[PDB]
Amino acid sequence: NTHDHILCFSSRGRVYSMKVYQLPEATRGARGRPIVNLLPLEQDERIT
DNA sequence: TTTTTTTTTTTTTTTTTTTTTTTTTTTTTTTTTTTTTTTTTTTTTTTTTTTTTTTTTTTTTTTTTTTTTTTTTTTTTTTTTTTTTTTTTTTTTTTTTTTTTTTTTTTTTTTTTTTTTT
Repeated sequence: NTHDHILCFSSRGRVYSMKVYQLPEATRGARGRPIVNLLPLEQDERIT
């Protein structure tokens, strides 16, 4: 996608969490694995 | 000249309250430990021409079991109502600006006296 698209994320509990691609973290081709739970509001047992 | 009534602050020490020294629990803070990023080079992996024998798709025909199909009655869907959460106007409070009004503290230096400890 491009840098200015919007995201409709759907979790395992089937919840609509809105976001924009400005927000996820970007880095080089290396050991990159930022945290999932920090940006959206999610429960303990749910995955996008 | 003697004698009689009343008034209060002290002998007060005890009850009530206040002040002042204390130490359990949730919120900070320094340490070690584990996630990130950049270089060397290094055998190692991986990109790109040529040849080759392969093995799956397209001439043609067959059927059968998934695609047709109509209809009963469920049950998810939608409606209204009310509660819970989110979010934004509203209000309140506090801070800074520059001329005014007010104050308050810590130490040297010597020499003499109180004021506790041994």
